[PDB]
Amino acid sequence: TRELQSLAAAVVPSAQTLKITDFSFSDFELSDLETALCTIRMFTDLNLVQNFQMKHEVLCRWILSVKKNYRKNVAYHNWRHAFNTAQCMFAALKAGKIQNKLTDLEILALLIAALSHDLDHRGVNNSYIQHSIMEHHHFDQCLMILNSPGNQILSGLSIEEYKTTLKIIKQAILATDLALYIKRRGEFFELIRKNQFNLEDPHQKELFLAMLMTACDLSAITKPWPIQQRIAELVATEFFDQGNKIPSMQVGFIDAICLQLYEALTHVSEDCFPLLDGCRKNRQKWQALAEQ
Ligand SMILES: O=C(O)c1ccc2c(=O)[nH]c(Cc3cccc(Cl)c3)nc2c1
Ligand SMILES: [Mg+2]
Ligand SMILES: [Zn+2]
Repeated sequence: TRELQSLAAAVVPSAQTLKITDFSFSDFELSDLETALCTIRMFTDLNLVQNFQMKHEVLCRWILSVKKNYRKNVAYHNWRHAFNTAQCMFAALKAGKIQNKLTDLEILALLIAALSHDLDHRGVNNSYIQHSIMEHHHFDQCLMILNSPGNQILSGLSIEEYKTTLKIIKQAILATDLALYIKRRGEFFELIRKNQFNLEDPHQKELFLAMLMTACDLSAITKPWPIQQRIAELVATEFFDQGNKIPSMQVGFIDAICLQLYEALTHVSEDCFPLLDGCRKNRQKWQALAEQ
């Protein structure tokens, strides 16, 4: 309650002051409270606070409830990963101009899902406690926080808007299962290759939202080299130490997963090229170290 008091009373700096529009944004030098203020700015500059009548102390409490339900003792899948995932979603909407292709309810759901897509994660090698089981658990935690007293940032929505938002949130979180991405990316690419891609189709739009969440989920692979080098160390720490081969594994992950995804994202909106460009540069540096 003492952390909510300093957060709710603080001033929220501009988006340019917080550097949350750059695709190269990094959270390393930031406090936990500074990331919470950046998250408020993302809700603010997307007009989500205005268009849905969010009261300030409820958004502060919800943002705080979300970051506490991430586990500090997990190297990568923690609050900083969720905060960075939502930041790239903000950058892809603003700097990538994707914001105009979507509705307010879709933007509202994408930001909430990005912050919540990995809630209560305990590490990739600590999944024994238990068709995307983890993603279903992540949404259960997201819905529980959304319904917690004092944290209902969606109270200003009609019952019609509330369920449309809830179903987009659930599909966006489930899309972060790479298994689902692998089974659906083939369709996504095959319509890009024919210029048949049409976002007015509801099946098309849901597929694009699914690929967009994967793009920001793995957006650490697109960061500048000193940043990606450190994040890859965090990933390797969680997959090894339960809390060195890395260059080879980053190149394979870039070849099999990320390259085509960011290639397809730039075809949809050319201004998200810095994501594809940054991922190519990281593949170049990881490959050079793979050759010793
Ligand atoms: O879970 C995520 O959201 C995520 C985000 C980024 C990456 C990434 O950059 N690489 C790899 C490959 C991988 C697997 C195991 C160990 C090592 Cl070192 C590398 N997996 C990632 C997974
Ligand atoms: Mg996940
Ligand atoms: Zn994730």
